[PDB]
Amino acid sequence: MRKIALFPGSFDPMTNGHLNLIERSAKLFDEVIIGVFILFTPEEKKYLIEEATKEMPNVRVIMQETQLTVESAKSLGANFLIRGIRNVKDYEYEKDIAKMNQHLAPEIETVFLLAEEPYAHVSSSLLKEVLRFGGDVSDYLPPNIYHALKQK
Amino acid sequence: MRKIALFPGSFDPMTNGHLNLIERSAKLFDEVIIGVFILFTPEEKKYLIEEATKEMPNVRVIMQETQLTVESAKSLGANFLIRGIRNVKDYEYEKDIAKMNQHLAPEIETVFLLAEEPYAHVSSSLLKEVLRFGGDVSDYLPPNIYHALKQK
Amino acid sequence: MRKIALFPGSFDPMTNGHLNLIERSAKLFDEVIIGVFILFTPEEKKYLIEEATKEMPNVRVIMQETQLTVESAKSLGANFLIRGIRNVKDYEYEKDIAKMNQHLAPEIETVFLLAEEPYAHVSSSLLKEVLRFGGDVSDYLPPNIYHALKQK
Amino acid sequence: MRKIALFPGSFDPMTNGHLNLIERSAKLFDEVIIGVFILFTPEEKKYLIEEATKEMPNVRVIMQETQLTVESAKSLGANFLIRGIRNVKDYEYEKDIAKMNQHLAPEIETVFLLAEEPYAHVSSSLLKEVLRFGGDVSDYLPPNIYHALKQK
Amino acid sequence: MRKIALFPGSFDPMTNGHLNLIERSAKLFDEVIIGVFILFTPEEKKYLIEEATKEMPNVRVIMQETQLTVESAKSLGANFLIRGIRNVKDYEYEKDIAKMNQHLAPEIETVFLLAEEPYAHVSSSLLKEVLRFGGDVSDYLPPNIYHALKQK
Amino acid sequence: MRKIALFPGSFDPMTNGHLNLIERSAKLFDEVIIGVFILFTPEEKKYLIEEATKEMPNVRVIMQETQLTVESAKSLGANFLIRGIRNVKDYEYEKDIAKMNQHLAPEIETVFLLAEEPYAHVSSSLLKEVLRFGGDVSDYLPPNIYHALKQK
Repeated sequence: MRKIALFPGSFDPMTNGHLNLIERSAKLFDEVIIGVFILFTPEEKKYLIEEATKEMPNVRVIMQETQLTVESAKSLGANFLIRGIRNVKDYEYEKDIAKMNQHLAPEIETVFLLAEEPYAHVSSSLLKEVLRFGGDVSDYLPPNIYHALKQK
Repeated sequence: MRKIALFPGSFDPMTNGHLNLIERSAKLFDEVIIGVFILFTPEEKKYLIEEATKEMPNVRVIMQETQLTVESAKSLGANFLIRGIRNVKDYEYEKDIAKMNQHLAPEIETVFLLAEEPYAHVSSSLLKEVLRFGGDVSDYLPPNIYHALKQK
Repeated sequence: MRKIALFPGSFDPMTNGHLNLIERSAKLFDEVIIGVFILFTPEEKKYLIEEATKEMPNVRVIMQETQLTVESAKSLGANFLIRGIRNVKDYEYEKDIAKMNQHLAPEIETVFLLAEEPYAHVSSSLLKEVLRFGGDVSDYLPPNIYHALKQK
Repeated sequence: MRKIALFPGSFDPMTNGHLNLIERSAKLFDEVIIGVFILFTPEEKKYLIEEATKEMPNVRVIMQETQLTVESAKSLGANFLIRGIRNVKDYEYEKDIAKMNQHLAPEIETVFLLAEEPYAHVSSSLLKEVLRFGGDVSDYLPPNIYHALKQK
Repeated sequence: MRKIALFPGSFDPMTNGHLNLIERSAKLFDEVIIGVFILFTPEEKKYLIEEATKEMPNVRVIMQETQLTVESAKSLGANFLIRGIRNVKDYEYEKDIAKMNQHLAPEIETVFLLAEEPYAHVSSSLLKEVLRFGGDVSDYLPPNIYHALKQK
Repeated sequence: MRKIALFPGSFDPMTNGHLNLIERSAKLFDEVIIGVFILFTPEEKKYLIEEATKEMPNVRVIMQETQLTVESAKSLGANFLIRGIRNVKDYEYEKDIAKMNQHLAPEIETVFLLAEEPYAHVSSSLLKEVLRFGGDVSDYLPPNIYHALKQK
């Protein structure tokens, strides 16, 4: 029986950090579902994220109208949530979310991987602020996502 | 003489973690005043909080117009501020508030209790997020506050 | 991959926390090896762990001469290491170990689980302090390791 | 590198903690440029900081329309950014900004000074809260800035 | 509960940070016991700490053989434990001790004060290093403990 | 004040982390002293570190016997101490040192640089623990130091 992980996010944008963690968890799980919780209509973000993840066969992308993460995993048979931790702040934020999800769905297990060094300082909020003032963050974004994003 | 503590807060909603701090507080001070700094009306929160804290003879609810916490404790003869710490983030935030409060009113002592480990992950903002999607957090709310909540 | 994990440790003593993390990880991996790195002889240590972990079919105990954890994982065919994080201190210390281990053996993934609430304050060092002053920490140790510790 | 530092921030208001970091900065660099990024008009803000820092011949003030800090530093010929760290939250936040700025302009160094401990708890967020309820925070503000805050 | 608190410690040396927390505690509790857990003589330590605290009438010093703190409290009739927190590492360490103590003796409450910022960086281990090298840390020690120290 | 900095350490071994901070500080100060506070004799250490830093005309290497860092600074004519911060543990530990040093020698300024992220997880204790089990941490040492080390 499959070990299935949901990797939830708003992926606004998907960064090479997300890709990195996705790549690594595809090795750890039978499958990984990227739940994009809904600049781009759902099926544009879906397009980009499938484009970006195309070379990984056990990885699928699903739009999810906003709801309880654990409800979305239950309805997909995902008994695992997979999250990254990049710093102390991230640790405590993720940890509160995991204790809450454990109360809500005790049979679902949150699993953590640490962010890799080139990406540990990268969050979409700082990315977006830098995108907004024109800075070159092209090293932090999958190329499809960078090219799609010039239409600003 | 009486040692009186003010326990300031929003209590939006009051949680079982708030209640646990109040119960532990009530063994430490002669009186605890729950100061509700102002969903519901003033009169409503007042009743609800009173209802939840009714088993505790030395605890009372005094609704407060938004002002400096120290000005409010001064006006009640509360020479102690009582607060909870549940994590490092909360630790550094309460810390800054205590030092500001000490510069404002050096005769007033801030006292801290650590959250009990069942509630150490509970924030009013996370609890509200779960409630809005219909998750069951009834075990983190006073029964009467859980009812008044469903009811609205 | 196929999914075998080494859970390294000194297990002096093994706690209910260790046990908890073993149980959760036996659900994620095909096999999990408990690597006890070296007042019991190792053989006594090995028997006690096995005895505590016996109801778990995909769990194996192995004694290891003190060596590089990654080399030990390589011998056993473990392509994962599994670790617990109980607090910020533990987070930064595991993180340095995981980054080093990944410099040494980049094909091995370190995967993390958060300590659950009852055991988040429990370390073997605090536990040994209590044990040495006669404190009752029997709720924190598996029953056979507690009875065994009494006879010693 | 030339010893020319940019000290960026919004200085609304400028505090004694800002002034202290500027004072210690002026002992370290040949030139320190205070970069004000934009109730107090910018023409006013410039004047107050100029006034507050008049005693330091190697310090000057420039208002910057908001842009990437590395680009403002480039334009002014600064090869150093100086920042202050007042707590763990402030450290992890500045570290991210620093690592991003190094990605954008790896030839600019970020240099850090710790807050002097009388101002380690002071942030404009907190200060402004206290001011607006009329608490006396006069000790945290250069007199010129304070005397000008009153006529609002 | 009766407002009787144990402030435990090795007090080697006792600092002005320790005095500061004792002064603050003596405003809250009917009785504050300084539990000195046992090179000055035990007899010497007792006199030294007694002379430092003499200005406070609801304080008393008791030497104690090393043992579980909650057993010492229970013997002396203390219902509260008073500790100080000076930083994040101190916070996580005291938190673990408090939870363990809560397990051993749930009727005893641990109460926390935050170090006054002048003493936030002062730890006996740091202090002892400086003393060993002859640095002047007279500001950080009750003058009587300092005079006594110059002797030995 | 004169741009003369002491970079204090035991440099056992000096790592590429250290070398990175000396290279960046060599851009900021007129003179950087590597202060080596005392496997290798002092003069062996001296020649290894001089050889590792020889391409910087404004760097020099001075052995010191263990003593208060700030009087070492004062003896050598340094006005600044330069340190690196790699993580939260390290930030709290350096902060206390810097605050004590400021007490002892208020005219000496401590200045911080953040660890560059390939070495952010590298410490003396962890490097030596790996070296003693045979691991290849050659990317982490100046090549001359690593060679000299493989001969002992």
